[PDB]
Amino acid sequence: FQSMSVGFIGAGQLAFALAKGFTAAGVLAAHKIMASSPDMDLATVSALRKMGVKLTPHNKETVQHSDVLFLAVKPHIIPFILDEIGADIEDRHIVVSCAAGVTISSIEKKLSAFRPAPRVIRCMTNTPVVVREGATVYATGTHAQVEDGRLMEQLLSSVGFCTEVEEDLIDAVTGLSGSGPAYAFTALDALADGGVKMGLPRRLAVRLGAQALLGAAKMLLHSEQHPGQLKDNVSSPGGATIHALHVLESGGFRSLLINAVEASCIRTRELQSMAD
Amino acid sequence: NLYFQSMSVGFIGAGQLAFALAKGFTAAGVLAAHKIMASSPDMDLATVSALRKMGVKLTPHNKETVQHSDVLFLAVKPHIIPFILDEIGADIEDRHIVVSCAAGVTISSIEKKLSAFRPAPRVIRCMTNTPVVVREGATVYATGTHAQVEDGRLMEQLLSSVGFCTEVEEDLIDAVTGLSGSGPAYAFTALDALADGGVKMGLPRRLAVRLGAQALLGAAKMLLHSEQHPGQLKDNVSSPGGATIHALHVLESGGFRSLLINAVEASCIRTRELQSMAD
Amino acid sequence: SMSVGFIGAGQLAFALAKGFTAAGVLAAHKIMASSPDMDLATVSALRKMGVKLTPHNKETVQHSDVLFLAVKPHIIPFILDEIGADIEDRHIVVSCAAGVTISSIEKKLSAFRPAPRVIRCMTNTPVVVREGATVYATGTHAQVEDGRLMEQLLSSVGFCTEVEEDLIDAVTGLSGSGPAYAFTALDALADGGVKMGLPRRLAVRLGAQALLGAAKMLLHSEQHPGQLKDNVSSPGGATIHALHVLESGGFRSLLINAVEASCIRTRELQSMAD
Amino acid sequence: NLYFQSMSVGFIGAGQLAFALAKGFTAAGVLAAHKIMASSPDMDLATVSALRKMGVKLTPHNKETVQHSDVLFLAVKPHIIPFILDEIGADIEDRHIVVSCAAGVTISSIEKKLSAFRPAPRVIRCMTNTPVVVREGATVYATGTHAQVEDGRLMEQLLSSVGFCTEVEEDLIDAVTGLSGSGPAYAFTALDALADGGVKMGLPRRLAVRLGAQALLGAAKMLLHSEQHPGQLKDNVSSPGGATIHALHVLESGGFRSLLINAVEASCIRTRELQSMAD
Ligand SMILES: O=C(O)C1CCCC1
Ligand SMILES: O=C(O)C1CCCC1
Repeated sequence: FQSMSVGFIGAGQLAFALAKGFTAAGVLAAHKIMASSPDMDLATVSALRKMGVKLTPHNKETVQHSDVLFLAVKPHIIPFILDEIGADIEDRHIVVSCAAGVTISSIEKKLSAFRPAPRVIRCMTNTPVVVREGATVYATGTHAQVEDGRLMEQLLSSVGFCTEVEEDLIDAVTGLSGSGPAYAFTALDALADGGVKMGLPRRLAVRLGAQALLGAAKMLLHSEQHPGQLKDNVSSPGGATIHALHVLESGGFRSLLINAVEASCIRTRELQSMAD
Repeated sequence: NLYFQSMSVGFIGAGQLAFALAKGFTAAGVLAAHKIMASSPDMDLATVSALRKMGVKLTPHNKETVQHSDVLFLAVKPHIIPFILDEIGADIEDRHIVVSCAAGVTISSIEKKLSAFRPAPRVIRCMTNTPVVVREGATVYATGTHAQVEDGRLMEQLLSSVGFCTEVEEDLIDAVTGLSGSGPAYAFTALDALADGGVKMGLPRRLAVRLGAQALLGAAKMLLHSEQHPGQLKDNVSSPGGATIHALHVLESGGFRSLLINAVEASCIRTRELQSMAD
Repeated sequence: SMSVGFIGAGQLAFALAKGFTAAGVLAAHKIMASSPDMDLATVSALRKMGVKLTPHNKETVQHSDVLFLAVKPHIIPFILDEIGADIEDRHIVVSCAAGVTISSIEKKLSAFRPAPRVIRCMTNTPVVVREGATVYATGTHAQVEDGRLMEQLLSSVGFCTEVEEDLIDAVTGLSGSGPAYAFTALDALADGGVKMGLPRRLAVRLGAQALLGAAKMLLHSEQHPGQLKDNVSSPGGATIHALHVLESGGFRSLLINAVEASCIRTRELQSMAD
Repeated sequence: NLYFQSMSVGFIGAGQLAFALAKGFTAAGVLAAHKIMASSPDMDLATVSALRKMGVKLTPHNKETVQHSDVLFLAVKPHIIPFILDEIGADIEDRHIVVSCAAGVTISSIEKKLSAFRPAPRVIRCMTNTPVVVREGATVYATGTHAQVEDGRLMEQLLSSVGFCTEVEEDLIDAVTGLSGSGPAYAFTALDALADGGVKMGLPRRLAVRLGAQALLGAAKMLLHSEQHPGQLKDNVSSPGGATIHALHVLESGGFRSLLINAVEASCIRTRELQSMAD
């Protein structure tokens, strides 16, 4: 539905990523998106502007334009935003919070002081929506209609994986797929360094490592097999791969990724307990 | 709209790599499965049973593969290659392009073996990986002494149908083995561990596996489609004070980057050993 | 015709006065600095510089329009008690002390005269060679010309930009303490040069030149520091081998640890003040 | 500045170093971009597009660069140097000053190759770094057997226009490689990490990169302009009980200093290996 009007409160990386993805998917026209920022001097705002997205310094204007309204500002700004534009949330609005940690309860508490049944959806998505390969989960609020969940899923499915979850899973999702791309970019940078150390040109090492990661991830998604089984299938006895896997194990490679997911999840919980 | 009507492909070996390439080529539409033949000394393999269902011609005799094939993939373990080349060396004809996929095995050693039977064998050395099974492989190749200009181009067209493919100098292939050859196993290990992390924080295992794999897929795709440095893309994910930068700190504190450097180095060095102790 | 004063005549006051006068934005004789111990080395160097000196904080307040507070943070309250009754309409109070909040300064000064004009800044010692890194936050009653004047004064001795006050403790961890990280790194790099056979004097020069040149490349490039690192390291080469050993020691994480530890200690100290 | 009046400069190799030096030299006003020639086997590189846009003459034939040049910089990987010396060695004339920038490659090895062509090749070995592109390089050079006295003076004046430059005995050069040759990469790693630290504590990435870069620049300039020991300047920054000494403790607990010593040693040792891998 290109007839949908979409707003973003916040014109940062995620607003840009989602707007880019939605327009590339054909589901929205760029000029049917409006975004607001208190800082119009950002680079993301210039890219949004170049895309044809409407830009304004007035959050109220984004709200009035919008049918689906994404909250795409830092968690600690969300209560101030709700104070500011709570009076302007209408019954027709679906309010979609993308802020890490921020609970449906806290949003509904603010918005309920104005109209009684604000339709609220909480989502955790990630920057690969920009190439329509995002990972998105969402939870529906108290007054979100069944059609609202399905509309949400349809829209976010256009830019990658999307599924409904209970809200108590979202902080963990944040630690896994929300922060996940950054772990991968770190990994890809390091793998390229290892390629370069062993004699590959940087450009080729970056390409090969990224292609290797894309292909393996795709294999797993399209396989009913355990990742341990796919790992077994790669490594011939006495061979190069199993030697590399040993040195990963000796440094506690697996545990570092578990540490990461946990640290991001826990911090996400602190961002909310800091608020409440 | 690529298709090789004249080309008969054979695999010496019917294991994981031969399966992956034949599945990729057939899914790409570039080869009919019935125009592919694979040989193996063990017809009781699951990969062998899977190639059957695809329609691949199977035989226990490597000489049959060679007689049926124009493009000949050596998909056996490196230490088996010399015995293979001794076995079928007298069956190599002018028409054959021998594509070795064995890790570490040099063009020099293959040409020396085959040249004892017939001069000017056309040899191509290849490092590819298992994601060719989903047409997202990463493949490099190096052309031998007697490989014609059309030979490498033909191999690039074919291997491009199942993922990234480019020509390299042969002395890069051991390093590519360490990076993209072994790379999928690094990723499978990472995805298992990330799923463990998701489970620890309360996600169901199936969802954690799906989300972690989607995250890696999307990130890798972002980088392939971006002109930006992976550090710059990393910067765009992490909000100041946020969850991501906290998690990045704990990766750094464990030397995460150095473990991946360590791995590429270890695989490449083992690959060089596999050769150096062959010859 | 601007009069600048310094409460405290230690390392930071000398650094700023030296930078300001080397910059040509202030005459040394228009600068006054007060100290409870006129026998510090920093006092002699300010004297030799042409700065006016005194042991009366009240004389400095009376002398100047722009008043820098360059004492240790636990002294700021006792300085504000001592001179709060002498702050005039004309005064801009610029606190350089780590952690001390605009709120707490305005509260002490407001007991004597309403609407004190207060600026909080975080700078560092390289202002002495006019390559400092300075941020500042404007107080409740700072006029708009106060901040712009502040940025003009401090841009003459390095980078200067306005920040929200809640960023300043982090800046302290990064560019406030940063020169000490860099001096530690330079000492160690020189040790590495000496171990590999270089004379100490040459190793210190080359290591310092390397860090300066790389810093300037980054400041002047639109590119990411990762991308500039890629450009240094040829495949299989010496640099990528050295980067591996830094990575195996968690080099990056130690620098993150440092910025965090300094920021957290800055927050800790202010909460002890509260 | 009579050295540079009508002096022509050539680059064998058009990679990062050739661009940085060419950009540095032009920005200093010592050479017009049109008086600089560069050769590269692959003109498909980015630096070759950047250089071409500078008004710099490119060519794929190193013999063209040799013919067009007085001072000839060898800016190719160390394993290529003896291959280049064989290619253009008969074209090296008495007028040429051959300035090798390849890490590890010894004056002796270059002179031995070129001495078979003409008896007294003028050879200078150089270790510089990428900040010559903003005229803040760190350069050392050693003069060869047949370099005339003006050659070393000419070399010093040229490289002084893009940063620090001093003559050294050649046996120090591998160590300088480990320190200031590789050093900017250490700084870029450090700056990326400091910026991550700033982001973790709530700073926007852009501001954190700028603040971290300015802190390093200011501290380096401070040390260069001070007669004081680095530890004394460190002491001046740290207030008792304060934030800086707390941060320095955590650096010390991770062996921060030993990592930098490790780095200089590792690069120096790798440089020595790249020399001995040649001869
Ligand atoms: O706080 C953060 O870093 C966002 C939540 C997951 C992705 C970014
Ligand atoms: O081998 C290398 O990496 C070159 C020598 C110093 C910087 C690059």
